[PDB]
Amino acid sequence: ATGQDRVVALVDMDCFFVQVEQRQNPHLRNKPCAVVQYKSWKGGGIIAVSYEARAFGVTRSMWADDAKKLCPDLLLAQVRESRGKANLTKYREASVEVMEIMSRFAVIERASIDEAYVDLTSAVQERLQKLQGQPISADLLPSTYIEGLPQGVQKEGMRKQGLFQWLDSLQIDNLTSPDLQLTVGAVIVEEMRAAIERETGFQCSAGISHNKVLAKLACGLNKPNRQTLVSHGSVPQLFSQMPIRKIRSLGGKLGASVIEILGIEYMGELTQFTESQLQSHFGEKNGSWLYAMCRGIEHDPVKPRQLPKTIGCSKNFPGKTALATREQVQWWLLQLAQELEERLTKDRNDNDRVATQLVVSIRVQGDKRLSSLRRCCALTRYDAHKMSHDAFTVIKNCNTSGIQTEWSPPLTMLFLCATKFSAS
DNA sequence: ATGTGACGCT
DNA sequence: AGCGTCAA
Ligand SMILES: Nc1ccn([C@H]2C[C@H](O)[C@@H](COP(=O)(O)NP(=O)(O)OP(=O)(O)O)O2)c(=O)n1
Ligand SMILES: [Mg+2]
Ligand SMILES: [Mg+2]
Repeated sequence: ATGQDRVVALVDMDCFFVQVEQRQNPHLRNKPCAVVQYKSWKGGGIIAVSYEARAFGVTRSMWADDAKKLCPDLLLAQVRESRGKANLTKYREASVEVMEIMSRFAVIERASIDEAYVDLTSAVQERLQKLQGQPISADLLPSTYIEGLPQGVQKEGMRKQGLFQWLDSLQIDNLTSPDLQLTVGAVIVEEMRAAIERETGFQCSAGISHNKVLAKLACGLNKPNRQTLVSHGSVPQLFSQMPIRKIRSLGGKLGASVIEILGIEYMGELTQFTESQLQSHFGEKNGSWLYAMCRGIEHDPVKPRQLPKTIGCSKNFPGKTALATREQVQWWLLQLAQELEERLTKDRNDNDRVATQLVVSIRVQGDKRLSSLRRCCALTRYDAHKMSHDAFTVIKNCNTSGIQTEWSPPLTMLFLCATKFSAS
Protein backbone atom coordinates (compact mmCIF):
# COMPACT_ATOMS: atom_id res chain seq x y z
CA ALA A 1 0.00 0.00 0.00
CA THR A 2 1.27 3.45 -0.98
CA GLY A 3 -1.48 5.83 0.18
CA GLN A 4 -2.19 7.10 -3.34
CA ASP A 5 -5.95 6.39 -3.30
CA ARG A 6 -7.14 10.00 -2.85
CA VAL A 7 -6.56 13.51 -4.12
CA VAL A 8 -6.80 15.95 -1.20
CA ALA A 9 -6.20 19.70 -1.12
CA LEU A 10 -5.79 22.21 1.69
CA VAL A 11 -6.72 25.81 0.91
CA ASP A 12 -5.35 28.44 3.32
CA MET A 13 -6.12 32.14 2.97
CA ASP A 14 -3.07 34.42 2.89
CA CYS A 15 -2.83 36.87 5.83
CA PHE A 16 -6.57 36.43 6.18
CA PHE A 17 -7.75 39.13 8.60
CA VAL A 18 -5.42 41.64 6.90
CA GLN A 19 -6.98 40.89 3.50
CA VAL A 20 -10.48 41.34 4.93
CA GLU A 21 -9.48 44.80 6.20
CA GLN A 22 -7.56 45.71 3.02
CA ARG A 23 -10.55 44.82 0.84
CA GLN A 24 -12.70 47.15 2.98
CA ASN A 25 -10.08 49.94 3.24
CA PRO A 26 -8.17 50.35 -0.05
CA HIS A 27 -5.65 52.68 1.67
CA LEU A 28 -4.21 49.54 3.34
CA ARG A 29 -3.70 47.46 0.20
CA ASN A 30 -0.12 46.60 -0.77
CA LYS A 31 1.20 48.23 2.41
CA PRO A 32 2.88 46.94 5.57
CA CYS A 33 -0.14 46.57 7.80
CA ALA A 34 -1.47 44.51 10.68
CA VAL A 35 -4.73 43.84 12.47
CA VAL A 36 -4.78 44.69 16.18
CA GLN A 37 -7.11 44.36 19.16
CA TYR A 38 -7.41 46.45 22.35
CA LYS A 39 -5.51 49.64 21.46
CA SER A 40 -5.07 50.79 25.08
CA TRP A 41 -2.39 48.26 26.18
CA LYS A 42 0.92 48.79 24.32
CA GLY A 43 -1.04 49.95 21.28
CA GLY A 44 -2.89 46.66 20.99
CA GLY A 45 -1.99 43.04 20.34
CA ILE A 46 -1.22 42.11 16.74
CA ILE A 47 -3.31 39.25 15.39
CA ALA A 48 -2.49 39.21 11.64
CA VAL A 49 0.34 40.69 9.57
CA SER A 50 0.60 41.52 5.88
CA TYR A 51 3.55 40.06 4.02
CA GLU A 52 4.99 43.55 3.52
CA ALA A 53 5.09 44.01 7.31
CA ARG A 54 6.49 40.48 7.83
CA ALA A 55 9.62 41.53 5.93
CA PHE A 56 10.27 43.98 8.77
CA GLY A 57 9.88 41.21 11.39
CA VAL A 58 6.35 42.03 12.58
CA THR A 59 4.66 38.90 13.97
CA ARG A 60 1.42 37.76 15.56
CA SER A 61 1.08 38.43 19.32
CA MET A 62 3.58 41.28 19.15
CA TRP A 63 2.39 44.55 20.72
CA ALA A 64 1.67 47.24 18.14
CA ASP A 65 3.93 49.70 19.99
CA ASP A 66 6.76 47.20 19.48
CA ALA A 67 5.88 46.44 15.85
CA LYS A 68 6.12 50.18 15.11
CA LYS A 69 9.74 50.04 16.34
CA LEU A 70 10.53 47.43 13.67
CA CYS A 71 8.29 48.99 11.02
CA PRO A 72 7.73 52.74 11.54
CA ASP A 73 5.36 53.06 8.54
CA LEU A 74 3.16 50.15 9.70
CA LEU A 75 -0.56 50.76 9.20
CA LEU A 76 -3.11 49.29 11.58
CA ALA A 77 -6.72 48.15 11.43
CA GLN A 78 -8.54 47.57 14.74
CA VAL A 79 -10.90 44.68 15.37
CA ARG A 80 -14.44 45.71 16.26
CA GLU A 81 -15.09 45.89 19.99
CA SER A 82 -18.53 45.17 21.49
CA ARG A 83 -19.42 45.13 25.21
CA GLY A 84 -15.76 45.58 26.08
CA LYS A 85 -14.69 42.55 24.05
CA ALA A 86 -12.97 42.07 20.70
CA ASN A 87 -15.62 41.00 18.18
CA LEU A 88 -14.54 38.79 15.27
CA THR A 89 -17.84 38.79 13.35
CA LYS A 90 -16.36 40.47 10.25
CA TYR A 91 -13.84 37.66 9.79
CA ARG A 92 -16.39 34.87 10.36
CA GLU A 93 -18.61 36.38 7.67
CA ALA A 94 -15.64 36.68 5.31
CA SER A 95 -14.86 33.03 6.04
CA VAL A 96 -18.39 32.04 5.03
CA GLU A 97 -17.92 33.83 1.68
CA VAL A 98 -14.88 31.66 0.98
CA MET A 99 -16.27 28.36 2.29
CA GLU A 100 -19.41 28.69 0.18
CA ILE A 101 -17.35 29.14 -2.99
CA MET A 102 -15.15 26.14 -2.22
CA SER A 103 -18.26 24.06 -1.49
CA ARG A 104 -19.38 24.53 -5.10
CA PHE A 105 -16.43 22.44 -6.24
CA ALA A 106 -16.40 19.61 -3.72
CA VAL A 107 -17.30 18.57 -0.20
CA ILE A 108 -15.12 20.51 2.23
CA GLU A 109 -13.94 20.03 5.79
CA ARG A 110 -13.83 23.41 7.50
CA ALA A 111 -10.53 23.20 9.39
CA SER A 112 -10.40 26.77 10.74
CA ILE A 113 -11.74 30.24 10.00
CA ASP A 114 -9.48 30.49 6.92
CA GLU A 115 -8.62 26.88 5.94
CA ALA A 116 -10.57 23.99 4.44
CA TYR A 117 -9.60 20.57 3.20
CA VAL A 118 -11.23 19.21 0.08
CA ASP A 119 -11.37 15.64 -1.21
CA LEU A 120 -11.04 15.98 -4.98
CA THR A 121 -10.91 12.27 -5.86
CA SER A 122 -14.39 12.21 -7.44
CA ALA A 123 -14.06 15.55 -9.23
CA VAL A 124 -10.71 14.36 -10.61
CA GLN A 125 -12.18 11.12 -11.98
CA GLU A 126 -14.94 13.06 -13.74
CA ARG A 127 -12.53 15.59 -15.25
CA LEU A 128 -10.32 12.74 -16.52
CA GLN A 129 -13.25 11.43 -18.59
CA LYS A 130 -14.16 14.85 -20.02
CA LEU A 131 -10.55 15.85 -20.73
CA GLN A 132 -10.00 12.30 -21.93
CA GLY A 133 -6.64 11.76 -23.64
CA GLN A 134 -5.80 15.43 -24.25
CA PRO A 135 -2.55 16.50 -22.53
CA ILE A 136 -2.48 19.02 -19.72
CA SER A 137 -1.03 22.35 -20.81
CA ALA A 138 1.19 24.31 -18.43
CA ASP A 139 -1.21 27.20 -18.98
CA LEU A 140 -3.78 25.33 -16.89
CA LEU A 141 -1.35 25.55 -13.92
CA PRO A 142 -0.25 29.21 -13.83
CA SER A 143 0.48 29.34 -10.06
CA THR A 144 1.48 25.70 -9.33
CA TYR A 145 4.85 24.50 -8.00
CA ILE A 146 5.85 20.85 -8.28
CA GLU A 147 7.72 20.07 -5.06
CA GLY A 148 11.18 18.62 -5.77
CA LEU A 149 11.39 20.00 -9.32
CA PRO A 150 13.26 21.13 -11.34
CA GLN A 151 16.15 18.68 -10.88
CA GLY A 152 18.95 17.46 -13.14
CA VAL A 153 17.58 32.07 -12.76
CA GLN A 154 14.58 33.81 -11.11
CA LYS A 155 11.70 32.46 -9.04
CA GLU A 156 9.08 32.26 -11.80
CA GLY A 157 11.53 30.65 -14.22
CA MET A 158 12.28 28.00 -11.61
CA ARG A 159 8.55 27.39 -11.12
CA LYS A 160 7.92 26.85 -14.83
CA GLN A 161 11.02 24.71 -15.41
CA GLY A 162 9.86 22.36 -12.66
CA LEU A 163 6.33 22.31 -14.07
CA PHE A 164 7.66 21.58 -17.57
CA GLN A 165 9.73 18.67 -16.24
CA TRP A 166 6.66 17.34 -14.41
CA LEU A 167 4.30 17.59 -17.39
CA ASP A 168 6.87 16.28 -19.89
CA SER A 169 7.09 13.01 -17.91
CA LEU A 170 3.38 12.54 -17.13
CA GLN A 171 1.63 9.36 -18.38
CA ILE A 172 -1.65 10.83 -19.67
CA ASP A 173 -2.79 7.52 -21.22
CA ASN A 174 -3.24 5.93 -17.76
CA LEU A 175 -6.28 7.42 -16.02
CA THR A 176 -5.24 5.52 -12.87
CA SER A 177 -1.76 7.07 -12.48
CA PRO A 178 -1.71 8.83 -9.08
CA ASP A 179 0.56 11.57 -10.46
CA LEU A 180 -1.94 12.33 -13.23
CA GLN A 181 -4.72 12.51 -10.65
CA LEU A 182 -2.78 15.01 -8.49
CA THR A 183 -2.09 17.08 -11.61
CA VAL A 184 -5.77 17.17 -12.59
CA GLY A 185 -6.49 17.90 -8.92
CA ALA A 186 -4.15 20.89 -9.19
CA VAL A 187 -6.00 22.12 -12.28
CA ILE A 188 -9.25 22.14 -10.30
CA VAL A 189 -7.63 23.93 -7.34
CA GLU A 190 -6.34 26.60 -9.75
CA GLU A 191 -9.95 27.05 -10.87
CA MET A 192 -11.10 27.06 -7.24
CA ARG A 193 -8.54 29.68 -6.17
CA ALA A 194 -9.38 31.82 -9.22
CA ALA A 195 -13.07 31.72 -8.24
CA ILE A 196 -12.27 32.71 -4.64
CA GLU A 197 -10.17 35.62 -5.83
CA ARG A 198 -12.73 36.74 -8.45
CA GLU A 199 -15.76 36.56 -6.13
CA THR A 200 -14.23 37.80 -2.86
CA GLY A 201 -10.98 39.58 -3.75
CA PHE A 202 -9.13 37.27 -1.37
CA GLN A 203 -5.91 35.50 -2.32
CA CYS A 204 -4.99 32.10 -0.90
CA SER A 205 -2.47 29.29 -1.10
CA ALA A 206 -3.14 25.58 -1.53
CA GLY A 207 -1.43 22.22 -1.24
CA ILE A 208 -2.44 19.23 -3.37
CA SER A 209 -1.35 15.75 -2.33
CA HIS A 210 -2.73 12.35 -1.39
CA ASN A 211 -3.70 13.11 2.23
CA LYS A 212 -4.39 15.96 4.64
CA VAL A 213 -0.96 16.10 6.30
CA LEU A 214 0.89 16.33 2.99
CA ALA A 215 -1.65 18.78 1.58
CA LYS A 216 -1.23 21.01 4.65
CA LEU A 217 2.57 20.74 4.37
CA ALA A 218 2.47 21.41 0.60
CA CYS A 219 0.32 24.51 1.13
CA GLY A 220 2.97 26.28 3.19
CA LEU A 221 5.84 25.56 0.81
CA ASN A 222 5.12 28.41 -1.62
CA LYS A 223 2.71 30.61 0.31
CA PRO A 224 1.52 33.27 -0.48
CA ASN A 225 -0.70 33.27 -3.60
CA ARG A 226 0.72 29.96 -4.95
CA GLN A 227 -0.23 26.29 -4.82
CA THR A 228 2.07 23.30 -4.43
CA LEU A 229 1.74 19.71 -5.64
CA VAL A 230 3.49 17.20 -3.35
CA SER A 231 3.56 13.82 -5.06
CA HIS A 232 4.13 10.49 -3.38
CA GLY A 233 7.51 10.26 -5.12
CA SER A 234 8.64 13.60 -3.69
CA VAL A 235 8.23 12.43 -0.07
CA PRO A 236 11.63 10.78 0.70
CA GLN A 237 13.70 13.83 -0.29
CA LEU A 238 11.15 16.25 1.17
CA PHE A 239 11.08 14.40 4.49
CA SER A 240 14.86 13.86 4.62
CA GLN A 241 15.44 17.43 5.92
CA MET A 242 11.95 18.22 7.24
CA PRO A 243 11.96 18.91 11.01
CA ILE A 244 9.47 16.69 12.82
CA ARG A 245 7.69 19.74 14.34
CA LYS A 246 6.45 20.83 10.89
CA ILE A 247 4.11 17.86 10.37
CA ARG A 248 0.58 18.53 11.57
CA SER A 249 0.09 17.20 15.16
CA LEU A 250 3.86 16.87 15.81
CA GLY A 251 4.35 20.54 16.68
CA GLY A 252 3.91 20.05 20.42
CA LYS A 253 4.72 17.56 23.19
CA LEU A 254 4.42 14.34 21.15
CA GLY A 255 6.73 15.73 18.48
CA ALA A 256 9.27 16.81 21.10
CA SER A 257 9.17 13.35 22.65
CA VAL A 258 9.67 11.73 19.23
CA ILE A 259 12.80 13.88 18.90
CA GLU A 260 14.07 13.31 22.45
CA ILE A 261 13.35 9.58 22.77
CA LEU A 262 14.48 8.43 19.32
CA GLY A 263 17.38 10.85 18.92
CA ILE A 264 16.25 12.13 15.50
CA GLU A 265 15.49 15.51 13.88
CA TYR A 266 13.83 14.90 10.51
CA MET A 267 10.62 13.15 9.46
CA GLY A 268 12.36 10.71 7.12
CA GLU A 269 14.50 9.35 9.96
CA LEU A 270 11.34 7.78 11.36
CA THR A 271 11.50 5.15 8.57
CA GLN A 272 14.28 3.28 10.39
CA PHE A 273 11.94 2.06 13.16
CA THR A 274 9.52 -0.86 13.10
CA GLU A 275 5.85 -0.19 13.67
CA SER A 276 6.04 -2.14 16.95
CA GLN A 277 8.98 -0.01 18.12
CA LEU A 278 7.08 3.21 17.44
CA GLN A 279 3.96 1.83 19.09
CA SER A 280 6.01 0.94 22.18
CA HIS A 281 7.36 4.47 22.60
CA PHE A 282 4.29 6.47 21.59
CA GLY A 283 1.24 4.25 21.86
CA GLU A 284 -0.66 2.00 19.50
CA LYS A 285 -2.47 4.81 17.66
CA ASN A 286 0.39 7.32 17.53
CA GLY A 287 2.88 4.57 16.68
CA SER A 288 0.83 3.22 13.78
CA TRP A 289 0.23 6.77 12.58
CA LEU A 290 3.93 7.69 12.66
CA TYR A 291 4.98 4.51 10.86
CA ALA A 292 2.71 5.25 7.91
CA MET A 293 3.11 9.04 7.97
CA CYS A 294 6.88 9.01 7.62
CA ARG A 295 6.30 7.09 4.37
CA GLY A 296 3.81 9.74 3.23
CA ILE A 297 0.77 7.58 4.05
CA GLU A 298 -2.15 8.89 6.11
CA HIS A 299 -5.80 7.83 6.20
CA ASP A 300 -7.59 10.60 8.13
CA PRO A 301 -10.62 11.38 5.92
CA VAL A 302 -11.77 14.78 4.77
CA LYS A 303 -14.89 15.01 6.96
CA PRO A 304 -18.02 16.47 5.33
CA ARG A 305 -18.47 19.30 7.83
CA GLN A 306 -18.80 22.95 6.83
CA LEU A 307 -20.08 24.27 10.17
CA PRO A 308 -18.36 24.55 13.57
CA LYS A 309 -19.59 22.08 16.19
CA THR A 310 -19.14 24.59 19.04
CA ILE A 311 -19.76 28.34 19.28
CA GLY A 312 -17.65 29.96 21.96
CA CYS A 313 -17.04 33.36 23.53
CA SER A 314 -14.15 34.16 25.89
CA LYS A 315 -12.53 37.16 27.55
CA ASN A 316 -9.16 37.38 29.33
CA PHE A 317 -8.61 39.41 32.51
CA PRO A 318 -4.82 39.51 32.87
CA GLY A 319 -2.77 40.65 35.85
CA LYS A 320 -4.26 43.52 37.83
CA THR A 321 -7.59 43.33 35.99
CA ALA A 322 -8.32 39.77 37.22
CA LEU A 323 -11.92 39.63 38.41
CA ALA A 324 -12.09 39.84 42.20
CA THR A 325 -15.72 40.73 43.03
CA ARG A 326 -18.84 38.65 42.58
CA GLU A 327 -20.47 41.61 40.82
CA GLN A 328 -17.65 41.70 38.24
CA VAL A 329 -17.96 37.99 37.41
CA GLN A 330 -21.72 38.33 36.95
CA TRP A 331 -21.46 41.38 34.71
CA TRP A 332 -18.82 39.86 32.42
CA LEU A 333 -20.71 36.56 32.25
CA LEU A 334 -23.67 38.60 31.03
CA GLN A 335 -21.53 40.39 28.42
CA LEU A 336 -20.27 37.06 27.04
CA ALA A 337 -23.76 35.53 27.18
CA GLN A 338 -25.19 38.42 25.15
CA GLU A 339 -22.65 38.02 22.36
CA LEU A 340 -23.15 34.26 22.45
CA GLU A 341 -26.92 34.72 22.19
CA GLU A 342 -26.53 36.95 19.12
CA ARG A 343 -24.31 34.35 17.49
CA LEU A 344 -26.60 31.47 18.48
CA THR A 345 -29.73 33.15 17.11
CA LYS A 346 -28.05 33.84 13.78
CA ASP A 347 -26.84 30.23 13.79
CA ARG A 348 -30.36 28.89 14.40
CA ASN A 349 -31.79 31.05 11.59
CA ASP A 350 -28.95 30.30 9.17
CA ASN A 351 -28.25 26.63 9.88
CA ASP A 352 -31.49 25.12 11.25
CA ARG A 353 -30.00 23.87 14.49
CA VAL A 354 -29.91 24.66 18.18
CA ALA A 355 -27.24 24.17 20.83
CA THR A 356 -28.43 22.10 23.77
CA GLN A 357 -25.44 22.34 26.14
CA LEU A 358 -23.65 25.33 27.68
CA VAL A 359 -20.08 24.77 28.87
CA VAL A 360 -18.62 27.28 31.34
CA SER A 361 -14.86 27.55 31.75
CA ILE A 362 -12.81 29.75 34.08
CA ARG A 363 -9.11 30.38 34.62
CA VAL A 364 -7.86 31.32 38.09
CA GLN A 365 -4.89 33.60 38.71
CA GLY A 366 -1.52 31.85 38.37
CA ASP A 367 -2.69 28.72 36.53
CA LYS A 368 -0.66 28.16 33.36
CA ARG A 369 -3.47 26.11 31.78
CA LEU A 370 -6.05 27.77 29.55
CA SER A 371 -8.85 26.29 31.67
CA SER A 372 -8.71 25.81 35.43
CA LEU A 373 -12.26 24.44 35.54
CA ARG A 374 -15.03 23.34 33.17
CA ARG A 375 -18.68 22.76 34.06
CA CYS A 376 -21.71 22.24 31.84
CA CYS A 377 -25.44 22.82 32.10
CA ALA A 378 -28.51 22.62 29.92
CA LEU A 379 -29.01 25.20 27.18
CA THR A 380 -32.79 25.41 26.81
CA ARG A 381 -33.44 29.06 25.86
CA TYR A 382 -31.26 31.42 23.84
CA ASP A 383 -31.65 34.05 26.58
CA ALA A 384 -28.56 35.97 27.66
CA HIS A 385 -29.71 36.62 31.24
CA LYS A 386 -30.67 32.98 31.75
CA MET A 387 -27.41 31.74 30.25
CA SER A 388 -25.33 34.04 32.45
CA HIS A 389 -27.30 33.16 35.58
CA ASP A 390 -26.94 29.43 34.85
CA ALA A 391 -23.22 29.85 34.13
CA PHE A 392 -22.80 31.65 37.43
CA THR A 393 -24.77 28.92 39.23
CA VAL A 394 -22.51 26.11 38.02
CA ILE A 395 -19.27 27.93 38.97
CA LYS A 396 -20.28 30.06 41.98
CA ASN A 397 -18.97 27.45 44.42
CA CYS A 398 -15.44 27.86 43.08
CA ASN A 399 -15.46 31.06 45.12
CA THR A 400 -13.14 30.58 48.11
CA SER A 401 -13.76 34.01 49.65
CA GLY A 402 -15.39 34.20 53.07
CA ILE A 403 -16.81 37.60 52.09
CA GLN A 404 -19.87 37.24 49.89
CA THR A 405 -19.40 40.22 47.55
CA GLU A 406 -15.74 39.26 46.97
CA TRP A 407 -14.47 36.59 44.59
CA SER A 408 -11.33 34.61 45.33
CA PRO A 409 -9.06 33.38 43.80
CA PRO A 410 -9.34 36.05 41.09
CA LEU A 411 -10.49 34.97 37.64
CA THR A 412 -8.12 35.63 34.73
CA MET A 413 -10.48 34.19 32.10
CA LEU A 414 -14.18 33.48 31.54
CA PHE A 415 -15.39 31.30 28.65
CA LEU A 416 -18.91 30.34 27.53
CA CYS A 417 -19.31 27.74 24.80
CA ALA A 418 -22.55 26.46 23.24
CA THR A 419 -22.33 22.88 21.97
CA LYS A 420 -24.25 19.62 21.38
CA PHE A 421 -26.20 20.94 18.39
CA SER A 422 -29.32 19.13 17.15
CA ALA A 423 -31.65 19.77 14.23
CA SER A 424 -34.25 22.52 14.69
C1' DA B 1 -0.74 41.61 29.52
C1' DT B 2 -2.13 37.88 23.87
C1' DG B 3 -6.58 37.28 23.00
C1' DT B 4 -11.06 30.71 18.83
C1' DG B 5 -12.19 25.54 17.47
C1' DA B 6 -11.62 19.92 17.15
C1' DC B 7 -10.67 16.01 19.21
C1' DG B 8 -8.25 12.39 22.49
C1' DC B 9 -8.04 10.29 27.09
C1' DT B 10 -10.32 9.16 31.10
C1' DA C 1 -18.52 14.38 32.83
C1' DG C 2 -14.13 16.88 33.08
C1' DC C 3 -9.30 17.54 31.70
C1' DG C 4 -5.29 17.66 28.19
C1' DT C 5 -3.28 18.50 23.45
C1' DC C 6 -2.91 20.70 19.21
C1' DA C 7 -3.75 24.12 15.87
C1' DA C 8 -5.92 29.07 13.73
N1 LIG D 1 -3.10 32.14 17.11
C1 LIG D 1 -3.86 32.72 16.04
C2 LIG D 1 -3.57 32.41 14.61
C3 LIG D 1 -4.42 33.07 13.58
N2 LIG D 1 -5.49 33.99 13.95
C4 LIG D 1 -6.34 34.63 12.96
C5 LIG D 1 -5.68 35.62 12.25
C6 LIG D 1 -5.32 34.97 10.81
O1 LIG D 1 -5.27 36.00 9.79
C7 LIG D 1 -6.30 34.10 10.55
C8 LIG D 1 -5.75 32.93 9.75
O2 LIG D 1 -4.75 32.32 10.55
P1 LIG D 1 -3.31 31.80 9.85
O3 LIG D 1 -3.58 31.14 8.54
O4 LIG D 1 -2.60 30.92 10.82
N3 LIG D 1 -2.35 33.15 9.55
P2 LIG D 1 -2.68 34.19 8.21
O5 LIG D 1 -3.81 33.69 7.32
O6 LIG D 1 -2.91 35.59 8.77
O7 LIG D 1 -1.31 34.29 7.35
P3 LIG D 1 -0.82 33.11 6.33
O8 LIG D 1 0.52 32.66 6.85
O9 LIG D 1 -1.84 32.01 6.32
O10 LIG D 1 -0.71 33.79 4.99
O11 LIG D 1 -6.69 33.53 11.97
C9 LIG D 1 -5.77 34.31 15.37
O12 LIG D 1 -6.64 35.05 15.66
N4 LIG D 1 -4.92 33.64 16.39
MG1 LIG E 1 -3.98 31.63 6.53
MG1 LIG F 1 -4.84 29.09 8.48
